[PDB]
Amino acid sequence: QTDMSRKAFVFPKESDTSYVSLKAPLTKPLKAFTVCLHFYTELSSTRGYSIFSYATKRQDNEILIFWSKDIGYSFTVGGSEILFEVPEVTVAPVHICTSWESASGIVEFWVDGKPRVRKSLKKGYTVGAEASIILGQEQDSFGGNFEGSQSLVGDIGNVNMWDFVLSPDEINTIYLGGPFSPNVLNWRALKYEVQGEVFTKPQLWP
Amino acid sequence: QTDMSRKAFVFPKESDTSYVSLKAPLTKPLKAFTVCLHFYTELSSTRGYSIFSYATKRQDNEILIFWSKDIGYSFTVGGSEILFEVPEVTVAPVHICTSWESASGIVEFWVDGKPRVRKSLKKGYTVGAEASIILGQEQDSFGGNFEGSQSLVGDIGNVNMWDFVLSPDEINTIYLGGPFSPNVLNWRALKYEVQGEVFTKPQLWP
Amino acid sequence: QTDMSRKAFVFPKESDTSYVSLKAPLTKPLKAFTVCLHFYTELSSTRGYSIFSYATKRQDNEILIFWSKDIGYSFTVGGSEILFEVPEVTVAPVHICTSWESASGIVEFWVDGKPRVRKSLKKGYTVGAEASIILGQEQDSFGGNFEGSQSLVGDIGNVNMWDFVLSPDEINTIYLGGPFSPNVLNWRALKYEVQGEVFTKPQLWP
Amino acid sequence: QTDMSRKAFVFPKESDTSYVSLKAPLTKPLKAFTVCLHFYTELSSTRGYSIFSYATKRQDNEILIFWSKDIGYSFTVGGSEILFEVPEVTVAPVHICTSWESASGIVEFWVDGKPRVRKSLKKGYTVGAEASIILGQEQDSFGGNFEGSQSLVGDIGNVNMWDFVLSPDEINTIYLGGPFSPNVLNWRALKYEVQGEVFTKPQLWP
Amino acid sequence: QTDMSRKAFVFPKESDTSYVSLKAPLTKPLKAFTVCLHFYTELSSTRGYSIFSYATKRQDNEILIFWSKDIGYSFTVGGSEILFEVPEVTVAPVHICTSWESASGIVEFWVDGKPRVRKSLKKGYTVGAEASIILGQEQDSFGGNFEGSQSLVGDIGNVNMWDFVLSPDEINTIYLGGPFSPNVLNWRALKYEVQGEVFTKPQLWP
Amino acid sequence: QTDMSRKAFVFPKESDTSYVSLKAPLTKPLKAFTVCLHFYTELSSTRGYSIFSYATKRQDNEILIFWSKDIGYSFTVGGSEILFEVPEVTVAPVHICTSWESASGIVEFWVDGKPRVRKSLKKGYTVGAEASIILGQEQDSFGGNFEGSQSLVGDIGNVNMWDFVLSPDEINTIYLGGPFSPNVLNWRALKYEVQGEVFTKPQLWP
Amino acid sequence: QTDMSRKAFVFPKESDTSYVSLKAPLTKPLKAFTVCLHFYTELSSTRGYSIFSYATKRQDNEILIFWSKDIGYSFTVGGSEILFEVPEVTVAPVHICTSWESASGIVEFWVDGKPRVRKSLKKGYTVGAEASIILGQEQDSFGGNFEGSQSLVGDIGNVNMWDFVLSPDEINTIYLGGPFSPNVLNWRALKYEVQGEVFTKPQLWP
Amino acid sequence: QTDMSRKAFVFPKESDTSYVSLKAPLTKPLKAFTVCLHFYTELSSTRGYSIFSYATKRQDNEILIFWSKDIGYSFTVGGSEILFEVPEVTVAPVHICTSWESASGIVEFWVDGKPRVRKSLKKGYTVGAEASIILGQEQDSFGGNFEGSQSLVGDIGNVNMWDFVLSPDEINTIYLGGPFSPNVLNWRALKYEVQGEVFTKPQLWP
Amino acid sequence: QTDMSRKAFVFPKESDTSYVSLKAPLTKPLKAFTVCLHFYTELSSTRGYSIFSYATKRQDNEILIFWSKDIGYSFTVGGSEILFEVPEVTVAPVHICTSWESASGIVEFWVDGKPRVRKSLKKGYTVGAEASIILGQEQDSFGGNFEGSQSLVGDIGNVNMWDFVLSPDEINTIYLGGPFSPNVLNWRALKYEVQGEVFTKPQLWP
Ligand SMILES: [Ca+2]
Ligand SMILES: [Ca+2]
Ligand SMILES: [Ca+2]
Ligand SMILES: [Ca+2]
Ligand SMILES: [Ca+2]
Ligand SMILES: [Ca+2]
Ligand SMILES: [Ca+2]
Ligand SMILES: [Ca+2]
Ligand SMILES: [Ca+2]
Ligand SMILES: [Ca+2]
Ligand SMILES: [Ca+2]
Ligand SMILES: [Ca+2]
Ligand SMILES: [Ca+2]
Ligand SMILES: [Ca+2]
Ligand SMILES: [Ca+2]
Ligand SMILES: [Ca+2]
Ligand SMILES: [Ca+2]
Ligand SMILES: [Ca+2]
Repeated sequence: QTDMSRKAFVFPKESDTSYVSLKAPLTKPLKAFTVCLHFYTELSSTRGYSIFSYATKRQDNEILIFWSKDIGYSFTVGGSEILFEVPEVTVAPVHICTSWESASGIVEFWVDGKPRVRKSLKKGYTVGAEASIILGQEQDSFGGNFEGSQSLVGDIGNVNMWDFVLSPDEINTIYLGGPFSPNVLNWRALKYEVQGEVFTKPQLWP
Repeated sequence: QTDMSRKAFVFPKESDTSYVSLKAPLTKPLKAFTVCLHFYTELSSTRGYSIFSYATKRQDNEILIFWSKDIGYSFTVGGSEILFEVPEVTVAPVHICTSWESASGIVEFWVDGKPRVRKSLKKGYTVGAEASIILGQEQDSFGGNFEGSQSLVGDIGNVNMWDFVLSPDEINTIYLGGPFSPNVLNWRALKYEVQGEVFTKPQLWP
Repeated sequence: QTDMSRKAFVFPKESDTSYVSLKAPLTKPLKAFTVCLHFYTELSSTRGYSIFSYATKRQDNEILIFWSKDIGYSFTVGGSEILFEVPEVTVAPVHICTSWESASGIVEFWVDGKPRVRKSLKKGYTVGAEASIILGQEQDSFGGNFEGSQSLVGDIGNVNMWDFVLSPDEINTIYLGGPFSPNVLNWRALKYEVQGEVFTKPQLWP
Repeated sequence: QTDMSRKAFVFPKESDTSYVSLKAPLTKPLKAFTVCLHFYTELSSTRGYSIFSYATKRQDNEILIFWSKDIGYSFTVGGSEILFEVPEVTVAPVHICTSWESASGIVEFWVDGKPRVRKSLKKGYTVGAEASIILGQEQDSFGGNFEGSQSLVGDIGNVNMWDFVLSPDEINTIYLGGPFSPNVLNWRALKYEVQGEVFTKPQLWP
Repeated sequence: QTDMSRKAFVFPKESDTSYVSLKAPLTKPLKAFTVCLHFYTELSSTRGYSIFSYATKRQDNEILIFWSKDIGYSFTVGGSEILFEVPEVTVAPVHICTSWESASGIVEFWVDGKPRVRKSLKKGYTVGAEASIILGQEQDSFGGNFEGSQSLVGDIGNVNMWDFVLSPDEINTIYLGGPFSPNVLNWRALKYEVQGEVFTKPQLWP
Repeated sequence: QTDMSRKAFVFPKESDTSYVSLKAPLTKPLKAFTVCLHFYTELSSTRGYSIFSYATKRQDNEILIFWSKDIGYSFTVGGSEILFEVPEVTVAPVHICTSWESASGIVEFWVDGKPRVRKSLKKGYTVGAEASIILGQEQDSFGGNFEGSQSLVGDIGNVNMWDFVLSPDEINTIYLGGPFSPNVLNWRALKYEVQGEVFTKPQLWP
Repeated sequence: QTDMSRKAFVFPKESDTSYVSLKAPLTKPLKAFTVCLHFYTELSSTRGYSIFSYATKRQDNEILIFWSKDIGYSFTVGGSEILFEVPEVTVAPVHICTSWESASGIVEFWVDGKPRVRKSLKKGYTVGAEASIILGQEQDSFGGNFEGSQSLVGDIGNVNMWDFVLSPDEINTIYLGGPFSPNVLNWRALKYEVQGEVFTKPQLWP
Repeated sequence: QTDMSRKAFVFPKESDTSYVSLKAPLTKPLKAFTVCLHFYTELSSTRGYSIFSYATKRQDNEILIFWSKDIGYSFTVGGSEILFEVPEVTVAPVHICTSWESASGIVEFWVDGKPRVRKSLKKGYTVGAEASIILGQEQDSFGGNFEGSQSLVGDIGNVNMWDFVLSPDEINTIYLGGPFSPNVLNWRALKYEVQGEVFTKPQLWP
Repeated sequence: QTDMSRKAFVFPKESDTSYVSLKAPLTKPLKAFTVCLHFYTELSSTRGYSIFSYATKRQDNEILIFWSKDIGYSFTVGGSEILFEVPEVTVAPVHICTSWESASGIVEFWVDGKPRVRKSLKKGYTVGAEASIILGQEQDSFGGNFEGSQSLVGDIGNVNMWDFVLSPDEINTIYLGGPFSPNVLNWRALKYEVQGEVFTKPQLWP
């Protein structure tokens, strides 16, 4: 487990080969989760891109966070998709947190510390534990079949995951940088494998 | 009775069946009132929605606070309506307080701590005591006849009601989160009944 | 009827002449009652004081709520007395309710929404209907013989009286603020007479 | 003398009936004046309205402060007009102070503490002392000939008048709140008569 | 007139010479007032200090707010004094408001948004308008005769004064930082002169 | 069976004759049990009192939960005593659960949802099924020989009994009042007999 | 291998014969370790007790965690002792982690997620791996010479051991119960042997 | 430059030889500064210790932050001292910030985000740039003459220095851990030398 | 070597002859660099201009920073170009820092302390040490062939160059003006030669 504090993966070219695969000690199938990350890309006005790709062997889009061009953030669980439309997008680094819960299907999407309206997705589902988590690519088989037109170009980091819905006050601390302890995926205790053109650099954002 | 402090009702799907009914053991009919609430919805650019629906057996729109698409807040008492145009609407949680006084018919509207101009409505009327108070739906009968195209989708909370017109100083206190004692409807002491897909969650707003 | 909402009687000096007399439209003898009031004084560590003095021509302490120095609340009906010991007192406004029922002699005493243990007093007694109800003084005859060392110095308000025992849920709504209608003594519809140095001011408490 | 402090006149419906007439003690003719007031209305996008209408039997527009649609503040003295163009107008309470000095004809117009450029009007004129001062209406005769399309709808208050030009420092105190003593017309010592549907309510602005 | 917003006067050493003199062009003598301020000092356990000194040529203690060691706040008008005993005192900035009304003599005292019990002082008195208002020192003559053993050491700011008794709602607004307009002494519109070692610094309190 | 839900037995006087006897549908001898209740009394600092008195014809203290002054909860099974000492006691309603298992003699004691340390008592013993269960008194014969100095004065309710050790999770749901189904003694299906001055009143605790 | 998840060893009586012996699948002598556990006991105010006794055939206090009465946690490695003093003790379940590194000799001690100051012990030592690990007793030979005056009475569980110093992040995840993999001694894969009066019960603590 | 982020120096034993020497790229003499650090020690109950020692060849205590037993923090500049008395000290990590300004001599002292009252020290002085900055020891000559009785035993970290007084908002960001850029001494870009028995470890505090 | 602190080269006319030539005492070929500068120009609306032209004998655009009209900053290394689109412009002094690194080709570009996204250029290239560095012109031979339509009109200063990629923290200090030491090209130790109409004046930007 490597401490990635202050460091980001840099995907500086559009390619289908550059990815990092993140390994989770996930012994339990998820009835709920939170995932937070920073990313920074100019693609938003050019095309869509994968922000966070989680696949199980049953389902290649088991959790996917996707920027869809001229629409905004696609969020999907279990192949069902919900849109958090963003009309005005700016070239600045952006922090997101996204939370889903099976018991209600309530999705919380948060951008730069501001909540979106809570929406319903995949009530009663469960996310499988045996999963491939990939940054930089959108995967259509378990660990592969990326499309370069869906790759990330630029930076991603502070990828942190919990198997529970963070409260709003917790997510506020995350955005401010208060202390927290992720229990599914910890940027401060990252297990990862790097493939292709990916560089680790000091994070650009504060 | 339940202390809903820091909690909101989440209405995460469009439906004709999700609602909460709030009980007031109100004895005297209302010659005046104030109602204050937080709500959060993205619908404001899509369609109209009921924020706060108070009906009596004579009158289904006995007090109704309604967002009307491309206009703003619609306020009606005893079935008569006045409008507070909102030319720019922005996706953020909004606090509103509204007061009506029979003796003058003056309606007061405050949004996020700012008053609208005092308008006149239903001078000399009296609001019936035997009431059905419904959140998340607009009712066209005493306890029913909802239209799904008028449901609230999103959050409503801090619902407080007084049988008198609050002064501006009091309303400033409410918005700042000073202490107060609502004497008709009280979030700290709420008696309510839930139907359909409705969930109690930590409030998104401070 | 005068609506005393948000107003309190202020007794800002020690005297034996400042009092207010409250006129009850009461003619049936009380087989039970609840009396609730809010009050605020600095005397509690200095000396005892009358909170609520109800006298009948046969009995000057027919209902008396009395603070007794370094003891607590003294509650007495028909001259008999019981104590609700209070080992620590804090300088904040205090709201009390107390209920007595002849059919059981059970006294309930409630301070700031917390019940005291139920105690037995004057089972089968009756409280006279023709009463002199006085605030600010303790009376040893029908409307007179006040002692300045027993006067309330400070504020008293929200004085409500019922000829029946309120349930705990009702007492909770009294404390928190919700709707209620007293049928013996109503703050919203008070009949009172002021004598001496007494002022009506905005209540300090919410 | 009536203290209207913290109170406003409310004109909640369009009519020619609703007006209030203010009585100045003024004996001397005015060689200079300042008039300051708070008003709040949503009409500014819809039609013109009279803000302040000092009239004399010789001259119905002896001093008139008038909102002209899509133009701004019409300021006229002795029937001669000047405009302070306002290209962007926003629905919020607005404080104005206006000064006229005969010895130079200089008009100072101030809005929310910002000066407009000084303009020349009626140099060497004199404003008649025997005057009818009306709020809520524009008068074309010494006490009448109102027109509904010129009536104020909304709130007006803090109407103070001096027979001299306040300095910028003084006007800054008027806007921010400090101590001042008007000698022609004092809101804290006002003589007025109400006609029609006009109400006195707590001012919405600080 | 300086906008002292977010600034405080810092009195960092004991002296008989560091003071600021606050200028009010007050014409009417005061039948009532409210004064509110923040201050911060460690002296409270060591010795008494003047918080707010208002003197006339007739009366050096016309308004004085004083800390008395091991007693608490001393409030005096016209030389007559009342105490608001503070048995536990903590090393933090403290906001106070205090109100006096001649007509009743009622003194209100508020500390960090909690009211003290209303007390009586100098009923029927009138506070002189020609006044010397000094922060940091205690006057024994008009503008002079300071005692270093009574000087404030530390910070004072947000000094606002009204010539009327603020309601509890208003004071709650003040303490919460709601908008308000002081009509005697305005921190946003302060005219003052500084003598000796006194500095303007960013306020330590929110 | 009477549904005692929301009701408590009230023992408002010290007496040797006020008691209720609860009838158990028990048939097997108890090799284990759990007993849970709320009670409320002021005696704790004044004298001991019997909380729960279970006697078989062989053994008057076959299960006894007893408060002993200056010590705490006496728990006895088969006549043998262990103490869960309580140095700091506060006058508030207290919930307890206590469990015993013959297979190990482990006693679990729980106060207000917090476990005491597990202690050992009467391993291999058997509790008789023919039992007089009495609330309000300590019985020294099968159903009698009460003592005034050991009577409960105050309120006892939610008396539930299981013939097995509840897990911590179950006891947590009991403390939260969740769905639970007792099978030796059931408040929601209570067979009982009332003797002397005992009253049924709404429970004071939530 | 037994998964002891949610279970604790209960030592419910004082004895010198009740112990559980834990078998470590280890051969490498330890240059560093971390040990974590929950325990719950009332002894702390009565006497000291062994929490964790690790003995090699040369050294019976090779690692020992010992509560020292009125002092606190004794920690000793290779027979050298350090104390982490705890002046006041609450009767509650307590989680501790302690780490030692030979290279620096730094001892970390953590109670309920709060670190003690790092201290030095046995720099350059090495702990033998051919070790007997006993819970419930202090051992003065490789498997015996227990003293009942040093036995644990109560509960001990979640006993996990690493041959490396856990980071503060990892320890936070232990205390929060996140995922972790012990490599010397694992509660989820415990190999153990029970002697005397010891029971396996559901853990009382979360 | 070494990024010490999340690392602390550990001084686990008392010695007169363990220190870290910090080098500032500072060439202009300081007219103002801010010093912020975390430290963690148990010595505070037991003896005094140096926290931060800044010497110039003319002046061994040109800046000294010192804990003096029973007194509290000693802050000295140019060899003059002021005390920030601390009556009760608890064993927890403490963050401090301290500021000095020549022009006023105002010292700000901040503990765990709470400001002390501003004090005066060395008005008009200046601090030399030819300086030796040592952690862990108190120095009485430019680089040496330590005392073991004044050494820090424990952890020190997050040492940042500015040549200007940080505003209260800035210091609040430092305490919260918002982004900041030092310009004299920078933990993220630290130039230091380690001497004696000292270790670098992950910081125990968040 | 001249200390140019607070000074700037002023190019007050368009010409093909005004330039200043900067000499780097550089011996190693540059595997990486950072260049930071301030410039101020009106040209941005009107035509492109050379900000910083670095040419080796092989390559007249070995490093060039160029404003390209309507596009933004052209950055080119070894004659290959990447664009940082700037769709909105303000006529103000602008600080840029740009870094390149052969080992990845990653270019960083920073404007007024805000990073652009990292882009790849000239991976594995090497930049010749023996170069002419010209401010005010674009150079198409080694030291000449300037085009007036590409000259800088206005101000250039604070030109600092490093042969390594500054971290974000460092670049932040550069923008804030924290202390730094450039090892290729140092404004505070500049070797330069001036040709044509160029002046040195106090820098307009702070
Ligand atoms: Ca795909
Ligand atoms: Ca896919
Ligand atoms: Ca309807
Ligand atoms: Ca409808
Ligand atoms: Ca009496
Ligand atoms: Ca008496
Ligand atoms: Ca007209
Ligand atoms: Ca006219
Ligand atoms: Ca004096
Ligand atoms: Ca004096
Ligand atoms: Ca007995
Ligand atoms: Ca017995
Ligand atoms: Ca041993
Ligand atoms: Ca031993
Ligand atoms: Ca020294
Ligand atoms: Ca020394
Ligand atoms: Ca070229
Ligand atoms: Ca060219």
